[PDB]
Amino acid sequence: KDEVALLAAVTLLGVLLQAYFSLQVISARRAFRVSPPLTTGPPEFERVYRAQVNCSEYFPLFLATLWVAGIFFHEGAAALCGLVYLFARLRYFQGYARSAQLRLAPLYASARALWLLVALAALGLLAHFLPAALRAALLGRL
Amino acid sequence: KDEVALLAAVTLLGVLLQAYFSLQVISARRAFRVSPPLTTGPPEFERVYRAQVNCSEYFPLFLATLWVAGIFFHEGAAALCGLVYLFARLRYFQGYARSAQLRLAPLYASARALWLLVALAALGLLAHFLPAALRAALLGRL
Amino acid sequence: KDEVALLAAVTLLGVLLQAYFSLQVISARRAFRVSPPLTTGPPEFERVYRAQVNCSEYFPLFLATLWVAGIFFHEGAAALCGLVYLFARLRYFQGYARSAQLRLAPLYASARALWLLVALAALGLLAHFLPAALRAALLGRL
Ligand SMILES: N[C@@H](CCC(=O)N[C@@H](CS)C(=O)NCC(=O)O)C(=O)O
Ligand SMILES: N[C@@H](CCC(=O)N[C@@H](CS)C(=O)NCC(=O)O)C(=O)O
Ligand SMILES: N[C@@H](CCC(=O)N[C@@H](CS)C(=O)NCC(=O)O)C(=O)O
Repeated sequence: KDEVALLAAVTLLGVLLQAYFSLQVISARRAFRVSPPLTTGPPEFERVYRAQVNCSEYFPLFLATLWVAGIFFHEGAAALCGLVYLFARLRYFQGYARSAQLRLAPLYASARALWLLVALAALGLLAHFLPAALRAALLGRL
Repeated sequence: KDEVALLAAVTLLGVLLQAYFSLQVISARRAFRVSPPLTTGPPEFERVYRAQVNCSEYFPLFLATLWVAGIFFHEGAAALCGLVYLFARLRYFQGYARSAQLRLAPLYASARALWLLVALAALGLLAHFLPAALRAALLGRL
Repeated sequence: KDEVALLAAVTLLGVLLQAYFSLQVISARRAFRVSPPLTTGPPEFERVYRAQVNCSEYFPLFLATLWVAGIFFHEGAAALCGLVYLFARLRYFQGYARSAQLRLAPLYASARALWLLVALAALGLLAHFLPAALRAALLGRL
Protein backbone atom coordinates (compact mmCIF):
# COMPACT_ATOMS: atom_id res chain seq x y z
CA LYS A 1 0.00 0.00 0.00
CA ASP A 2 2.81 2.43 0.89
CA GLU A 3 5.18 1.25 -1.85
CA VAL A 4 2.64 1.47 -4.69
CA ALA A 5 0.60 4.56 -3.77
CA LEU A 6 1.96 6.70 -6.62
CA LEU A 7 1.52 3.97 -9.21
CA ALA A 8 -2.09 3.58 -8.08
CA ALA A 9 -2.53 7.35 -8.33
CA VAL A 10 -1.23 7.47 -11.91
CA THR A 11 -3.37 4.41 -12.66
CA LEU A 12 -6.53 6.11 -11.40
CA LEU A 13 -5.52 9.17 -13.40
CA GLY A 14 -5.21 6.95 -16.48
CA VAL A 15 -8.68 5.51 -15.91
CA LEU A 16 -10.19 8.98 -15.56
CA LEU A 17 -8.58 9.87 -18.89
CA GLN A 18 -10.02 6.82 -20.65
CA ALA A 19 -13.39 7.68 -19.12
CA TYR A 20 -12.94 11.12 -20.67
CA PHE A 21 -12.19 9.66 -24.10
CA SER A 22 -15.40 7.63 -23.91
CA LEU A 23 -17.65 10.56 -23.01
CA GLN A 24 -16.10 12.33 -26.01
CA VAL A 25 -16.95 9.47 -28.36
CA ILE A 26 -20.49 9.40 -26.96
CA SER A 27 -20.67 13.12 -27.71
CA ALA A 28 -19.32 12.57 -31.22
CA ARG A 29 -22.01 9.96 -31.85
CA ARG A 30 -24.62 12.53 -30.82
CA ALA A 31 -23.14 15.46 -32.76
CA PHE A 32 -22.81 13.42 -35.97
CA ARG A 33 -25.95 11.33 -35.41
CA VAL A 34 -24.00 8.05 -35.55
CA SER A 35 -25.91 5.40 -33.59
CA PRO A 36 -24.47 1.98 -32.64
CA PRO A 37 -23.64 -0.60 -33.68
CA LEU A 38 -22.13 1.70 -36.32
CA THR A 39 -18.48 2.70 -35.92
CA THR A 40 -18.12 4.50 -39.26
CA GLY A 41 -19.26 7.82 -40.73
CA PRO A 42 -17.83 11.30 -41.30
CA PRO A 43 -14.03 11.33 -40.83
CA GLU A 44 -14.48 13.98 -38.13
CA PHE A 45 -16.25 11.23 -36.18
CA GLU A 46 -14.09 8.28 -37.23
CA ARG A 47 -11.01 10.11 -35.94
CA VAL A 48 -12.57 10.80 -32.54
CA TYR A 49 -13.68 7.17 -32.43
CA ARG A 50 -10.27 5.88 -33.52
CA ALA A 51 -8.45 8.10 -31.02
CA GLN A 52 -10.46 6.53 -28.20
CA VAL A 53 -9.94 2.98 -29.48
CA ASN A 54 -6.20 3.44 -30.01
CA CYS A 55 -5.77 4.77 -26.47
CA SER A 56 -7.89 1.90 -25.16
CA GLU A 57 -5.72 -0.83 -26.70
CA TYR A 58 -2.51 0.63 -25.28
CA PHE A 59 -3.91 1.20 -21.79
CA PRO A 60 -3.16 -2.37 -20.59
CA LEU A 61 0.38 -2.05 -21.98
CA PHE A 62 0.68 1.19 -20.03
CA LEU A 63 -0.71 -0.22 -16.77
CA ALA A 64 1.46 -3.34 -17.15
CA THR A 65 4.82 -1.64 -17.63
CA LEU A 66 3.91 1.14 -15.19
CA TRP A 67 3.58 -1.36 -12.34
CA VAL A 68 6.51 -3.58 -13.30
CA ALA A 69 8.75 -0.52 -13.58
CA GLY A 70 7.44 0.96 -10.33
CA ILE A 71 8.04 -2.31 -8.48
CA PHE A 72 11.38 -3.44 -9.94
CA PHE A 73 13.09 -0.18 -10.87
CA HIS A 74 11.80 2.94 -9.11
CA GLU A 75 8.25 3.94 -8.14
CA GLY A 76 8.73 7.71 -8.52
CA ALA A 77 10.46 7.40 -11.88
CA ALA A 78 7.83 4.98 -13.16
CA ALA A 79 5.08 7.33 -11.97
CA LEU A 80 6.68 10.33 -13.70
CA CYS A 81 6.83 8.50 -17.03
CA GLY A 82 3.24 7.49 -16.31
CA LEU A 83 2.22 11.15 -16.25
CA VAL A 84 4.33 12.11 -19.26
CA TYR A 85 2.71 9.24 -21.19
CA LEU A 86 -0.79 10.02 -19.94
CA PHE A 87 -0.33 13.64 -20.96
CA ALA A 88 1.02 12.63 -24.37
CA ARG A 89 -2.09 10.48 -24.79
CA LEU A 90 -4.42 13.37 -23.97
CA ARG A 91 -2.57 15.46 -26.57
CA TYR A 92 -2.82 12.51 -28.95
CA PHE A 93 -6.59 12.15 -28.55
CA GLN A 94 -7.19 15.89 -28.84
CA GLY A 95 -4.88 16.23 -31.84
CA TYR A 96 -6.18 13.16 -33.67
CA ALA A 97 -9.73 14.49 -33.33
CA ARG A 98 -8.83 17.71 -35.18
CA SER A 99 -6.61 16.05 -37.77
CA ALA A 100 -5.02 12.64 -38.38
CA GLN A 101 -1.72 14.48 -38.85
CA LEU A 102 -1.98 16.23 -35.47
CA ARG A 103 -1.89 12.80 -33.83
CA LEU A 104 1.70 12.07 -34.88
CA ALA A 105 3.65 14.44 -32.63
CA PRO A 106 1.74 13.35 -29.50
CA LEU A 107 1.87 9.73 -30.66
CA TYR A 108 5.67 9.81 -30.75
CA ALA A 109 5.82 11.44 -27.32
CA SER A 110 3.67 8.53 -26.13
CA ALA A 111 6.01 5.95 -27.65
CA ARG A 112 9.08 7.54 -26.07
CA ALA A 113 7.37 7.70 -22.68
CA LEU A 114 6.09 4.14 -23.03
CA TRP A 115 9.45 2.82 -24.24
CA LEU A 116 11.07 4.26 -21.10
CA LEU A 117 8.71 2.30 -18.85
CA VAL A 118 9.66 -0.78 -20.85
CA ALA A 119 13.39 -0.04 -20.66
CA LEU A 120 13.07 0.65 -16.93
CA ALA A 121 11.00 -2.48 -16.33
CA ALA A 122 13.65 -4.42 -18.27
CA LEU A 123 16.52 -2.88 -16.30
CA GLY A 124 14.64 -3.58 -13.06
CA LEU A 125 13.92 -7.23 -13.84
CA LEU A 126 17.43 -7.66 -15.21
CA ALA A 127 18.88 -6.43 -11.92
CA HIS A 128 16.68 -8.93 -10.09
CA PHE A 129 17.52 -11.99 -12.20
CA LEU A 130 20.95 -11.55 -13.80
CA PRO A 131 23.16 -11.62 -10.68
CA ALA A 132 21.56 -14.74 -9.17
CA ALA A 133 21.74 -16.43 -12.58
CA LEU A 134 25.42 -15.57 -13.15
CA ARG A 135 26.29 -16.86 -9.69
CA ALA A 136 24.44 -20.10 -10.43
CA ALA A 137 26.36 -20.28 -13.71
CA LEU A 138 29.70 -19.85 -11.93
CA LEU A 139 28.83 -22.24 -9.10
CA GLY A 140 28.20 -24.80 -11.84
CA ARG A 141 31.67 -24.41 -13.33
CA LEU A 142 33.20 -25.09 -9.90
CA LYS B 1 -2.78 -13.15 -0.81
CA ASP B 2 -5.18 -12.84 2.14
CA GLU B 3 -5.93 -9.15 1.61
CA VAL B 4 -6.74 -9.44 -2.11
CA ALA B 5 -8.52 -12.80 -2.33
CA LEU B 6 -11.94 -11.29 -3.08
CA LEU B 7 -10.59 -8.88 -5.68
CA ALA B 8 -8.89 -11.81 -7.40
CA ALA B 9 -12.17 -13.75 -7.25
CA VAL B 10 -14.14 -10.93 -8.89
CA THR B 11 -11.30 -10.56 -11.40
CA LEU B 12 -11.45 -14.23 -12.37
CA LEU B 13 -15.22 -13.87 -12.61
CA GLY B 14 -14.71 -10.91 -14.95
CA VAL B 15 -12.37 -12.94 -17.15
CA LEU B 16 -14.86 -15.81 -17.36
CA LEU B 17 -17.47 -13.28 -18.48
CA GLN B 18 -15.24 -11.87 -21.22
CA ALA B 19 -14.50 -15.44 -22.29
CA TYR B 20 -18.27 -15.89 -22.52
CA PHE B 21 -18.68 -12.78 -24.69
CA SER B 22 -16.05 -14.15 -27.08
CA LEU B 23 -17.66 -17.57 -27.49
CA GLN B 24 -20.88 -15.68 -28.27
CA VAL B 25 -19.21 -13.63 -31.00
CA ILE B 26 -17.68 -16.81 -32.43
CA SER B 27 -21.19 -18.26 -32.47
CA ALA B 28 -22.57 -15.14 -34.14
CA ARG B 29 -19.92 -15.41 -36.86
CA ARG B 30 -21.07 -18.99 -37.48
CA ALA B 31 -24.82 -18.27 -37.36
CA PHE B 32 -24.53 -15.32 -39.76
CA ARG B 33 -21.71 -16.82 -41.85
CA VAL B 34 -19.40 -13.85 -41.17
CA SER B 35 -15.78 -15.01 -41.51
CA PRO B 36 -12.75 -12.94 -40.42
CA PRO B 37 -11.16 -10.58 -41.02
CA LEU B 38 -14.67 -9.16 -41.49
CA THR B 39 -16.25 -7.34 -38.55
CA THR B 40 -19.35 -6.09 -40.38
CA GLY B 41 -22.59 -7.62 -41.65
CA PRO B 42 -26.21 -7.95 -40.51
CA PRO B 43 -26.94 -5.60 -37.57
CA GLU B 44 -27.96 -8.65 -35.52
CA PHE B 45 -24.31 -9.66 -35.80
CA GLU B 46 -22.73 -6.20 -35.56
CA ARG B 47 -24.50 -5.65 -32.23
CA VAL B 48 -23.24 -8.92 -30.77
CA TYR B 49 -19.77 -8.05 -32.04
CA ARG B 50 -19.96 -4.49 -30.70
CA ALA B 51 -21.24 -5.66 -27.32
CA GLN B 52 -18.16 -7.86 -26.94
CA VAL B 53 -15.77 -5.13 -28.09
CA ASN B 54 -17.30 -2.48 -25.83
CA CYS B 55 -17.02 -4.76 -22.80
CA SER B 56 -13.45 -5.60 -23.79
CA GLU B 57 -12.28 -1.97 -23.86
CA TYR B 58 -13.71 -1.23 -20.42
CA PHE B 59 -12.34 -4.39 -18.79
CA PRO B 60 -8.91 -2.86 -18.02
CA LEU B 61 -10.65 0.20 -16.54
CA PHE B 62 -12.68 -2.19 -14.41
CA LEU B 63 -9.70 -4.28 -13.27
CA ALA B 64 -7.69 -1.12 -12.58
CA THR B 65 -10.19 0.67 -10.34
CA LEU B 66 -11.32 -2.61 -8.77
CA TRP B 67 -7.83 -3.24 -7.38
CA VAL B 68 -7.03 0.35 -6.43
CA ALA B 69 -10.36 0.62 -4.59
CA GLY B 70 -9.91 -2.77 -2.93
CA ILE B 71 -6.41 -1.85 -1.75
CA PHE B 72 -6.88 1.79 -0.69
CA PHE B 73 -10.53 1.95 0.36
CA HIS B 74 -12.15 -1.37 1.24
CA GLU B 75 -11.74 -4.82 -0.32
CA GLY B 76 -15.28 -6.05 0.36
CA ALA B 77 -16.90 -2.86 -0.90
CA ALA B 78 -14.72 -2.83 -4.01
CA ALA B 79 -15.58 -6.48 -4.65
CA LEU B 80 -19.32 -5.84 -4.29
CA CYS B 81 -19.21 -3.04 -6.86
CA GLY B 82 -17.15 -5.43 -8.97
CA LEU B 83 -20.06 -7.89 -9.01
CA VAL B 84 -22.70 -5.22 -9.56
CA TYR B 85 -20.67 -3.93 -12.51
CA LEU B 86 -19.94 -7.39 -13.89
CA PHE B 87 -23.65 -8.21 -13.70
CA ALA B 88 -24.58 -4.93 -15.37
CA ARG B 89 -22.14 -5.83 -18.15
CA LEU B 90 -23.72 -9.24 -18.68
CA ARG B 91 -27.12 -7.51 -18.92
CA TYR B 92 -25.53 -4.98 -21.27
CA PHE B 93 -24.13 -7.63 -23.62
CA GLN B 94 -27.36 -9.65 -23.61
CA GLY B 95 -29.52 -6.56 -24.11
CA TYR B 96 -27.33 -5.00 -26.81
CA ALA B 97 -27.47 -8.26 -28.78
CA ARG B 98 -31.28 -8.13 -28.95
CA SER B 99 -31.51 -4.39 -29.55
CA ALA B 100 -29.21 -1.36 -29.47
CA GLN B 101 -31.81 0.30 -27.24
CA LEU B 102 -31.80 -2.55 -24.72
CA ARG B 103 -28.13 -1.79 -24.06
CA LEU B 104 -28.82 1.60 -22.48
CA ALA B 105 -30.38 0.60 -19.15
CA PRO B 106 -27.60 -1.93 -18.41
CA LEU B 107 -25.00 0.50 -19.75
CA TYR B 108 -26.03 3.13 -17.20
CA ALA B 109 -25.99 0.57 -14.39
CA SER B 110 -22.43 -0.20 -15.50
CA ALA B 111 -21.42 3.46 -15.41
CA ARG B 112 -22.86 3.96 -11.92
CA ALA B 113 -21.10 0.83 -10.65
CA LEU B 114 -17.86 1.81 -12.36
CA TRP B 115 -18.05 5.41 -11.15
CA LEU B 116 -18.33 4.13 -7.57
CA LEU B 117 -15.09 2.18 -7.90
CA VAL B 118 -13.51 5.38 -9.19
CA ALA B 119 -14.97 7.49 -6.38
CA LEU B 120 -13.88 4.89 -3.83
CA ALA B 121 -10.40 4.60 -5.33
CA ALA B 122 -10.20 8.41 -5.23
CA LEU B 123 -11.37 8.58 -1.61
CA GLY B 124 -8.90 5.82 -0.71
CA LEU B 125 -5.90 7.47 -2.36
CA LEU B 126 -6.98 10.85 -1.01
CA ALA B 127 -6.96 9.46 2.52
CA HIS B 128 -3.47 8.11 1.91
CA PHE B 129 -1.93 11.29 0.47
CA LEU B 130 -3.85 14.32 1.75
CA PRO B 131 -2.96 14.16 5.47
CA ALA B 132 0.79 13.69 4.94
CA ALA B 133 0.73 16.49 2.35
CA LEU B 134 -1.16 18.93 4.60
CA ARG B 135 1.26 18.23 7.44
CA ALA B 136 4.19 18.88 5.12
CA ALA B 137 2.46 22.10 4.06
CA LEU B 138 2.05 23.22 7.68
CA LEU B 139 5.56 22.18 8.71
CA GLY B 140 6.74 24.45 5.90
CA ARG B 141 4.92 27.49 7.28
CA LEU B 142 6.63 26.97 10.65
CA LYS C 1 8.95 -8.45 -5.47
CA ASP C 2 10.55 -11.88 -4.96
CA GLU C 3 7.29 -13.84 -5.23
CA VAL C 4 6.12 -12.21 -8.48
CA ALA C 5 9.38 -11.74 -10.41
CA LEU C 6 8.57 -14.39 -13.03
CA LEU C 7 5.03 -13.15 -13.56
CA ALA C 8 6.40 -9.65 -14.11
CA ALA C 9 8.94 -11.09 -16.56
CA VAL C 10 6.27 -12.86 -18.60
CA THR C 11 4.16 -9.70 -18.38
CA LEU C 12 6.96 -7.54 -19.79
CA LEU C 13 7.46 -10.18 -22.48
CA GLY C 14 3.75 -9.93 -23.30
CA VAL C 15 3.99 -6.15 -23.61
CA LEU C 16 6.99 -6.40 -25.93
CA LEU C 17 4.94 -8.77 -28.09
CA GLN C 18 1.99 -6.38 -28.29
CA ALA C 19 4.44 -3.60 -29.14
CA TYR C 20 5.64 -5.86 -31.94
CA PHE C 21 2.11 -6.41 -33.25
CA SER C 22 1.62 -2.64 -33.39
CA LEU C 23 4.80 -1.91 -35.35
CA GLN C 24 3.60 -4.58 -37.78
CA VAL C 25 0.22 -2.89 -38.25
CA ILE C 26 1.99 0.45 -38.75
CA SER C 27 4.09 -1.27 -41.42
CA ALA C 28 0.98 -2.76 -43.02
CA ARG C 29 -0.60 0.69 -43.20
CA ARG C 30 2.51 1.92 -45.02
CA ALA C 31 2.85 -1.07 -47.37
CA PHE C 32 -0.82 -0.92 -48.39
CA ARG C 33 -1.12 2.87 -48.20
CA VAL C 34 -3.95 2.70 -45.65
CA SER C 35 -3.97 5.92 -43.62
CA PRO C 36 -6.04 6.44 -40.43
CA PRO C 37 -8.72 6.76 -39.38
CA LEU C 38 -9.31 3.93 -41.88
CA THR C 39 -9.23 0.36 -40.56
CA THR C 40 -10.35 -1.35 -43.77
CA GLY C 41 -8.80 -2.16 -47.14
CA PRO C 42 -7.13 -5.13 -48.85
CA PRO C 43 -7.71 -8.36 -46.88
CA GLU C 44 -3.94 -8.77 -46.62
CA PHE C 45 -4.07 -5.62 -44.49
CA GLU C 46 -7.34 -6.28 -42.66
CA ARG C 47 -5.94 -9.60 -41.42
CA VAL C 48 -2.78 -8.01 -40.05
CA TYR C 49 -4.93 -5.32 -38.45
CA ARG C 50 -7.39 -7.86 -37.03
CA ALA C 51 -4.60 -10.06 -35.69
CA GLN C 52 -3.27 -7.12 -33.69
CA VAL C 53 -6.71 -6.11 -32.42
CA ASN C 54 -7.66 -9.66 -31.42
CA CYS C 55 -4.43 -10.07 -29.45
CA SER C 56 -5.01 -6.67 -27.86
CA GLU C 57 -8.46 -7.52 -26.50
CA TYR C 58 -7.26 -10.76 -24.91
CA PHE C 59 -4.15 -9.23 -23.34
CA PRO C 60 -5.97 -8.01 -20.20
CA LEU C 61 -7.56 -11.46 -19.82
CA PHE C 62 -4.07 -12.91 -20.09
CA LEU C 63 -2.48 -10.51 -17.59
CA ALA C 64 -5.41 -10.99 -15.20
CA THR C 65 -5.38 -14.79 -15.02
CA LEU C 66 -1.59 -14.89 -15.21
CA TRP C 67 -1.28 -12.96 -11.95
CA VAL C 68 -4.17 -14.62 -10.13
CA ALA C 69 -2.80 -18.05 -11.05
CA GLY C 70 0.75 -17.07 -10.12
CA ILE C 71 -0.38 -15.75 -6.74
CA PHE C 72 -2.97 -18.35 -5.71
CA PHE C 73 -1.77 -21.53 -7.42
CA HIS C 74 1.89 -21.57 -8.45
CA GLU C 75 4.11 -18.81 -9.86
CA GLY C 76 6.33 -21.05 -12.00
CA ALA C 77 3.40 -22.97 -13.47
CA ALA C 78 1.50 -19.76 -14.19
CA ALA C 79 4.60 -18.29 -15.83
CA LEU C 80 5.10 -21.36 -18.03
CA CYS C 81 1.53 -21.19 -19.31
CA GLY C 82 2.19 -17.48 -19.81
CA LEU C 83 5.01 -18.30 -22.22
CA VAL C 84 3.09 -21.08 -23.99
CA TYR C 85 0.20 -18.65 -24.48
CA LEU C 86 2.43 -15.77 -25.54
CA PHE C 87 4.12 -18.04 -28.07
CA ALA C 88 0.77 -19.30 -29.35
CA ARG C 89 -0.25 -15.67 -29.81
CA LEU C 90 2.87 -14.86 -31.83
CA ARG C 91 2.09 -17.88 -34.03
CA TYR C 92 -1.51 -16.67 -34.21
CA PHE C 93 -0.57 -13.17 -35.36
CA GLN C 94 1.96 -14.45 -37.89
CA GLY C 95 -0.41 -17.11 -39.21
CA TYR C 96 -3.47 -14.85 -39.38
CA ALA C 97 -1.46 -12.33 -41.42
CA ARG C 98 -0.72 -14.93 -44.12
CA SER C 99 -4.17 -16.50 -44.09
CA ALA C 100 -7.32 -16.39 -41.95
CA GLN C 101 -7.17 -20.19 -41.86
CA LEU C 102 -3.60 -20.23 -40.54
CA ARG C 103 -4.86 -18.42 -37.43
CA LEU C 104 -6.95 -21.36 -36.22
CA ALA C 105 -4.26 -23.81 -35.08
CA PRO C 106 -2.41 -21.11 -33.08
CA LEU C 107 -5.73 -19.72 -31.85
CA TYR C 108 -6.66 -23.07 -30.31
CA ALA C 109 -3.22 -23.39 -28.70
CA SER C 110 -3.90 -19.96 -27.19
CA ALA C 111 -7.28 -21.04 -25.82
CA ARG C 112 -5.85 -24.19 -24.25
CA ALA C 113 -3.02 -22.22 -22.66
CA LEU C 114 -5.39 -19.49 -21.51
CA TRP C 115 -7.95 -21.99 -20.18
CA LEU C 116 -5.21 -23.55 -18.03
CA LEU C 117 -4.44 -20.22 -16.37
CA VAL C 118 -8.17 -19.92 -15.68
CA ALA C 119 -8.43 -23.47 -14.34
CA LEU C 120 -5.32 -22.90 -12.20
CA ALA C 121 -6.57 -19.54 -10.94
CA ALA C 122 -9.88 -21.24 -10.11
CA LEU C 123 -8.17 -24.12 -8.30
CA GLY C 124 -5.99 -21.63 -6.43
CA LEU C 125 -8.86 -19.43 -5.28
CA LEU C 126 -10.94 -22.50 -4.50
CA ALA C 127 -8.20 -23.78 -2.21
CA HIS C 128 -8.15 -20.40 -0.47
CA PHE C 129 -11.90 -20.04 0.08
CA LEU C 130 -13.52 -23.49 0.18
CA PRO C 131 -11.97 -24.86 3.40
CA ALA C 132 -12.70 -21.76 5.50
CA ALA C 133 -16.24 -21.69 4.09
CA LEU C 134 -16.93 -25.37 4.80
CA ARG C 135 -15.67 -24.95 8.36
CA ALA C 136 -17.95 -21.95 8.82
CA ALA C 137 -20.78 -24.07 7.42
CA LEU C 138 -20.09 -26.88 9.90
CA LEU C 139 -19.59 -24.53 12.86
CA GLY C 140 -23.07 -23.23 12.04
CA ARG C 141 -24.66 -26.68 12.28
CA LEU C 142 -23.16 -27.12 15.76
N1 LIG D 1 -4.72 -0.21 -33.80
C1 LIG D 1 -3.65 0.63 -34.35
C2 LIG D 1 -2.30 -0.06 -34.09
C3 LIG D 1 -1.14 0.70 -34.74
C4 LIG D 1 -0.99 2.12 -34.21
O1 LIG D 1 -0.99 2.36 -33.00
N2 LIG D 1 -0.88 3.06 -35.15
C5 LIG D 1 -0.70 4.49 -34.85
C6 LIG D 1 0.23 5.10 -35.90
S1 LIG D 1 -0.18 4.58 -37.60
C7 LIG D 1 -2.04 5.24 -34.88
O2 LIG D 1 -2.15 6.34 -34.35
N3 LIG D 1 -3.03 4.64 -35.54
C8 LIG D 1 -4.35 5.28 -35.67
C9 LIG D 1 -5.45 4.38 -35.10
O3 LIG D 1 -5.09 3.34 -34.50
O4 LIG D 1 -6.63 4.75 -35.28
C10 LIG D 1 -3.90 0.83 -35.85
O5 LIG D 1 -4.71 0.05 -36.40
O6 LIG D 1 -3.31 1.78 -36.41
N1 LIG E 1 -16.14 2.34 -28.13
C1 LIG E 1 -17.37 2.99 -27.65
C2 LIG E 1 -16.99 4.10 -26.66
C3 LIG E 1 -18.21 4.91 -26.20
C4 LIG E 1 -19.25 4.05 -25.49
O1 LIG E 1 -18.93 3.27 -24.58
N2 LIG E 1 -20.50 4.21 -25.92
C5 LIG E 1 -21.65 3.49 -25.35
C6 LIG E 1 -22.86 4.43 -25.36
S1 LIG E 1 -23.05 5.33 -26.94
C7 LIG E 1 -21.99 2.24 -26.17
O2 LIG E 1 -22.69 1.35 -25.68
N3 LIG E 1 -21.52 2.20 -27.41
C8 LIG E 1 -21.80 1.06 -28.29
C9 LIG E 1 -20.51 0.41 -28.79
O3 LIG E 1 -19.44 0.81 -28.29
O4 LIG E 1 -20.63 -0.48 -29.66
C10 LIG E 1 -18.14 3.55 -28.85
O5 LIG E 1 -17.50 3.67 -29.92
O6 LIG E 1 -19.35 3.83 -28.69
N1 LIG F 1 -13.12 -9.85 -31.46
C1 LIG F 1 -13.18 -11.27 -31.85
C2 LIG F 1 -13.81 -12.08 -30.71
C3 LIG F 1 -14.01 -13.55 -31.08
C4 LIG F 1 -12.70 -14.25 -31.42
O1 LIG F 1 -11.72 -14.17 -30.69
N2 LIG F 1 -12.72 -14.95 -32.56
C5 LIG F 1 -11.57 -15.72 -33.06
C6 LIG F 1 -12.10 -16.99 -33.73
S1 LIG F 1 -13.52 -16.67 -34.84
C7 LIG F 1 -10.76 -14.92 -34.08
O2 LIG F 1 -9.61 -15.25 -34.35
N3 LIG F 1 -11.38 -13.89 -34.65
C8 LIG F 1 -10.71 -13.06 -35.66
C9 LIG F 1 -10.67 -11.59 -35.24
O3 LIG F 1 -11.07 -11.32 -34.09
O4 LIG F 1 -10.26 -10.78 -36.09
C10 LIG F 1 -14.00 -11.40 -33.14
O5 LIG F 1 -14.72 -10.42 -33.45
O6 LIG F 1 -13.88 -12.45 -33.81
